[PDB]
Amino acid sequence: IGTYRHVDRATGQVLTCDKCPAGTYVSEHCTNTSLRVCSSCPVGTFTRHENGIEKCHDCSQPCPWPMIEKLPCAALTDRECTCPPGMFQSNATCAPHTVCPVGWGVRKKGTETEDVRCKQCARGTFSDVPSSVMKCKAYTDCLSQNLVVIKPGTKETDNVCGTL
Amino acid sequence: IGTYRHVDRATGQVLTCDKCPAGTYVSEHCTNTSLRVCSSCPVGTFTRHENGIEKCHDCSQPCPWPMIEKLPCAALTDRECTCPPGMFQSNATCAPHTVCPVGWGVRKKGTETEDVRCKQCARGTFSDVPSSVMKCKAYTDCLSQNLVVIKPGTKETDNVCGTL
Repeated sequence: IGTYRHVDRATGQVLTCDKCPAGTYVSEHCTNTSLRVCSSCPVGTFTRHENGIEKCHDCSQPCPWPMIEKLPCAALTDRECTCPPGMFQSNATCAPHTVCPVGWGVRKKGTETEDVRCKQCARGTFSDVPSSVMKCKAYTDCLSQNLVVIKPGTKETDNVCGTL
Repeated sequence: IGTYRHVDRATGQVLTCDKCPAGTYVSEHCTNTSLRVCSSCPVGTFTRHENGIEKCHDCSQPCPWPMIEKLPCAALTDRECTCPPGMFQSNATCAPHTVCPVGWGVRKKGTETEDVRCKQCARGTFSDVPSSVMKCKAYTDCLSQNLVVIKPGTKETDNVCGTL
């Protein structure tokens, strides 16, 4: 563990103290005859690193709804806000992901910062449900089924399998 | 930040959650539609690493006097006990460092785990004070003083400088 220089008030000696680990701060510095003392950051404050500071940093304002915490205000961390799942940030705040219509699917999964990206189902695939998440699904393999295609599929439906 | 697998109670789905940073634990696991939630370890408990556990570890018993804390019980750390300064651990507990008598000095500085190690002042050095800390000091250089040695030194005293 690291260390820091401190000027001792009574003696004006420059001491070398041990740092305090993250999530704590130095509640009394070392002197010529005792070690420094660490205390945990009180609720509402944080330190990210091993430090020698005398007060913990203050946690940012609470997350504006509809936003939510992906990290909390804790000893070692500032709170960190994100759009909840199924939403994504645009400008001001959060908007819900695109819902890919029947006949399309997700090409690029949506994130907390990018919307979802849809593409029309390519031939041989189809998608039968609106969803901001599902990929186009391959048709059922009628061949490797010991069967044949009774009805062809479409971008919206599987092909239907059987015989005669 | 890392992640862990969790089996969702209602659905028996195996989810992938984000881990919680050190000093927090997971107060509610992620589900198919919400992110996991971290809480800071309550006073008296700790987590050393980014984890996915549901309760923080318990902090060890307080330090037996004469011993003192070199790290505290905090979110990210277990308390860690040491002999106070000027003492060192032997067997049971703590004993004070050897005090090097006049005419000796410290060869090896004492630690919280090793005693101090003394050697008789070598010729040209001396030490005039009992101390569990000070090294043998070189005599004053009478030559580079524009002066001469009126009295020789000893292992206990400097030489005394002047003229005639």
